[PDB]
Amino acid sequence: AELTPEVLTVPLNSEGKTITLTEKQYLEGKRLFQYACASCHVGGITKTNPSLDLRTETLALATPPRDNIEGLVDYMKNPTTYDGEQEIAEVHPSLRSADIFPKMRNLTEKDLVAIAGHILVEPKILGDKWG
Ligand code: HEC
Repeated sequence: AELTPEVLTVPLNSEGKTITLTEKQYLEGKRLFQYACASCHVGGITKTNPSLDLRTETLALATPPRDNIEGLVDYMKNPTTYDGEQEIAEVHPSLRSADIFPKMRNLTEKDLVAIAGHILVEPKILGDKWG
């Protein structure tokens, strides 16, 4: 609904720690996600591979868990297959493949956190519309 505490608060790691994103992080997240991710994940979907969307439940069942800030930031640095067995930076934009995916060259740690925050917050605002 509105940017209330539960909407802005998401898991920071898989151990249970949480983080309450700021309104500024919320706005930065929308800007950055549109810039570097929307081309393939607009609205939470995943073009070319619909089943591996950005819905929170889908991320929670990924390996390692991607339903928390650290897990998503880690994915943006070193993306892996859903079972976490193989790294896929050559196909998936990441800091490790920033040479062939230029838009990733300009992302700071703070930017990565904001983008991760966007992914975890949106479904709480859009419900099923996300994904
Ligand atoms: C298209 C060229 C892409 C861009 C730009 C970004 N992502 Fe992506 N992402 C893409 C594909 C084809 C896939 C599936 C890869 C596979 O495992 O075969 C993904 C997957 C993700 C996931 C995992 C989803 C899940 O486990 O359910 C995440 C967390 C993800 N992508 C995040 C993400 C972010 C934050 C991006 C912007 C910085 C981004 N992706 C861009 C294709 C593309």
